[PDB]
Amino acid sequence: VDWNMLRGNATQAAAGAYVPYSRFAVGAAALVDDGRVVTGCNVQNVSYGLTLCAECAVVCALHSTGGGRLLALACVDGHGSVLMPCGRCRQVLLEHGGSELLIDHPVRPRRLGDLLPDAFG
Amino acid sequence: DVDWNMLRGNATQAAAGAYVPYSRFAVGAAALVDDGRVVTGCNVQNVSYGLTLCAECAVVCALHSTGGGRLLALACVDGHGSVLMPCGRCRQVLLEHGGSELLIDHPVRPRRLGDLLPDAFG
Amino acid sequence: VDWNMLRGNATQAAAGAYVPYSRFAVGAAALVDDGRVVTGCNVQNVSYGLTLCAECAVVCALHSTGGGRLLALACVDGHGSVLMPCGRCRQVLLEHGGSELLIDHPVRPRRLGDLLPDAFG
Amino acid sequence: DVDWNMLRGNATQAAAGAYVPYSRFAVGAAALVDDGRVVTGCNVQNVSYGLTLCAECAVVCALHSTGGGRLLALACVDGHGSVLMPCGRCRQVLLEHGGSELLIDHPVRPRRLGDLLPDAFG
Ligand SMILES: [Zn+2]
Ligand SMILES: [Zn+2]
Ligand SMILES: [Zn+2]
Ligand SMILES: [Zn+2]
Repeated sequence: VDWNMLRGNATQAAAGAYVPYSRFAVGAAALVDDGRVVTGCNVQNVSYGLTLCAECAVVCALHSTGGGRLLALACVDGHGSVLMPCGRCRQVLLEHGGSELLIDHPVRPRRLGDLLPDAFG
Repeated sequence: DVDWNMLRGNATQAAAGAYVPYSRFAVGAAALVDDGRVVTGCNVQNVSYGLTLCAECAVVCALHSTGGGRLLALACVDGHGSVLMPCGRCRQVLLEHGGSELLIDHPVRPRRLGDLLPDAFG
Repeated sequence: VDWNMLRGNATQAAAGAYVPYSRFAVGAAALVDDGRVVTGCNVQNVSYGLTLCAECAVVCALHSTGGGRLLALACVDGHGSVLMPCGRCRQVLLEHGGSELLIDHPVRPRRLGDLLPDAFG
Repeated sequence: DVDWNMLRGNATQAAAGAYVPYSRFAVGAAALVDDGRVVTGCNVQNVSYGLTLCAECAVVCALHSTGGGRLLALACVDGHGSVLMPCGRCRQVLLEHGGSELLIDHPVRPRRLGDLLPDAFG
């Protein structure tokens, strides 16, 4: 896994964030099991509860570009700092990457199964 | 100015991407953005049903991943290519990115989002 | 429908709002078909997309206190001003009140079916 | 200090309220708040699956409708009374109102929410 590449593509993805309500831009990038890279950014709504996370955008991209399984994902804020997915996104990503999906972390990337142990499903 | 045949067809193709193991109700959507490009989405269900993403939500994500802009028209269809009206959540999400004048495909005549979501919270 | 009563109970409900991220408190109150009144307030989350609307809280209350159908609902901000439900909530409320559910409005209360015409379902 | 028998039973009773016509998978939840009261919730599905509310979300709504406070312990169960682990969304929602030390019922030994959602976004 070229983490520098994934981090770069997530950082570039953060540029597209629609965040007029908090200004907290988030980008995400994932390697798919066919080698391709899909990306996404967050999209807020005036009704905060309808906001879509970057990682949710990544999973939409995954299925809109031929499906498959996610192998690795990096999520960053608009400054390029690595972020941990919210719990909603951990559940969403599990559906498409499983417990062995790697998630970027500033120290060492972690298995999703360790970030969401004994997951509902 | 909108090629609805093109949009409805693209939405129809988009629906084959749907991840819908729980209901098997595929949905695809396609929209024309104000620079002339078309973006598509399909729905993506989750084992926790409440984390399911609509096709129209996927469209809005694709919008912002591909340069942003404003939506001018959108078509939403099921797996059989039958035109669908967006759910209330998608009406509100779409209003954020195309406003009241966003046109929504409809079997008889496209409708303004403003008429599908009047007196919108904002 | 005693709208003054429903507006009062919604206003009182707004006091419980958990809104550290925008400070926009919302309360809601509904008359159920057995005569009882259920209430709710909004609950934000650090991940904005996990925020729960007041009207969502009302529907949870409905089912946690014996189920039934909603006949009328009033939604107000923390100042007691009537608010129109977001689209997500219109879809949610439709499930439990139908097209004929009345929703408070400053001029005249409206049928939900008019606020969400040709609804998905 | 937590009566888990009481919590699990209350969650079990709460699950009979569930609105679940699409999956028929009822869920009930009950939690002890820091003033000693117990709040309950059940899941509520929607025809647009993504608008489904979890029982744990219902609990957090009930928390704030009944005076607010902090959650100390929560039990979540299905319609048969079998203990369930919350979904990722509910883990994040619960973290907001009980923090890492919130205890989650489990068939062998209650777990800290911090262990079910480590390195949480915040
Ligand atoms: Zn997230
Ligand atoms: Zn929708
Ligand atoms: Zn709402
Ligand atoms: Zn849940």
